[PDB]
Amino acid sequence: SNAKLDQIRLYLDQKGAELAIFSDPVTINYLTGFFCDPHERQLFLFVYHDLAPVLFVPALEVARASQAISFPVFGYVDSENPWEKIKAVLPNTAAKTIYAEFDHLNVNKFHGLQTIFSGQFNNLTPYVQGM
Ligand SMILES: [Cl-]
Repeated sequence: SNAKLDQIRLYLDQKGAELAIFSDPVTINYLTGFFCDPHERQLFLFVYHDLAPVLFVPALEVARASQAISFPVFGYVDSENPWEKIKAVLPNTAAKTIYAEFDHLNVNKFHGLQTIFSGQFNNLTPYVQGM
């Protein structure tokens, strides 16, 4: 397992949360060693407290991501709705308590994620700042 993601999973367990969703390319590179500029496209790292983590990227990034990342990586092409695709590829969307990076995630992305996850969202930025 990824040592830094082991620390996130402990944090989630200590907070009684089931899922962290990272969106900031800088945090994602900190955690995984993959750096992305997604432009207008979607980029998320889903760190379940128990399941394998999942990287979600534009299709054009899959090959590069896969060179550095051994856990699941899924892409979406431009003709696909990214929110429907996340729903289609993730093992589980039932988390009751979710952490996300409120200092990076824009309101449109936040609302997008809320069409998939009905759980309560909490701010991850205190954890991120403290690494
Ligand atoms: Cl891992």
